[PDB]
Parts: sequence; C-alpha cells; structure tokens
Amino acid sequence: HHHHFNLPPGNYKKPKLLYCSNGGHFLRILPDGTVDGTRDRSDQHIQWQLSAESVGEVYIKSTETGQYLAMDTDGLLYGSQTPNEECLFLERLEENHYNTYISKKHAEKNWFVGLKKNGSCKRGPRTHYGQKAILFLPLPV
Repeated sequence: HHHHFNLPPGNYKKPKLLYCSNGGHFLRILPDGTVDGTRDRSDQHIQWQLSAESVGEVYIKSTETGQYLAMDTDGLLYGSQTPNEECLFLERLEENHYNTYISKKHAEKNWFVGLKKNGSCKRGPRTHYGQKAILFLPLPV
C-alpha cells in the first residue's frame, strides 16, 4: 500500500451530495461530461451514488446522467460511460472527519479529486495532502 487505511464510517446505501469545504461547492457532472462544483443545491447534476468494488475502493456515479466520475492520464476529471481503471478511487477518512478520494490508477502520485474555491476542478498533480480542496463531506440528498 502507498496510503493509510483509515476509512470513513458510513455506507453506500443511499445516494449523496459531495460537498467540498474549500469553497462550499457540490461536486457536479453535466450530461456532456463537464465536471465542476456549484453552490446551487437545487442543481440536478450533483447527486452521486457510490459503490465499493473492494474495501475502500469506490466508483462514484452520477444518478442523473449515469456517468462514472474518472480521472484521465493528465489528471483531469471526466465522465466515463462505462467503468474502467480510471473510475476507481481510494475513499479514505481525513483529519478524522472528511472523506478524500485518491485516483487508484495514479495512487503513487497522490492525485486526488478536488475543487478550488472558484468551483473549478483541480488537476491531479496540483492536489496533495493538506489541502482543503480535497476534503469532502457526503451529504444526504
């Protein structure tokens, strides 16, 4: 393993909103695959269903569009129609409270899912332990 194994105390029984404390944005993915963050809780593209493939390994899927959140070879988040190795994330507890998501594919480089204060997604190499951009709080829908 290249990462710790502190896991968040929760399940995948129901869909969730992925709230980012950094700028207070909900993770969003449009039908065309555009990924970003919005503070509009009425938005119809911020609902996600997570599922575990292995303990601590999750798929993060848009309930509205059916797309899987994924990070590409350049560290850009995108929406994949079908599950692939770029769609798996290591879901972990952080600062004993939040959830972080590390790209399994690029785990050795510590590339995380993250949102800047202006609501734009961070590129993998620009993320790292210690940022508020990578801290999420799963909220009920």
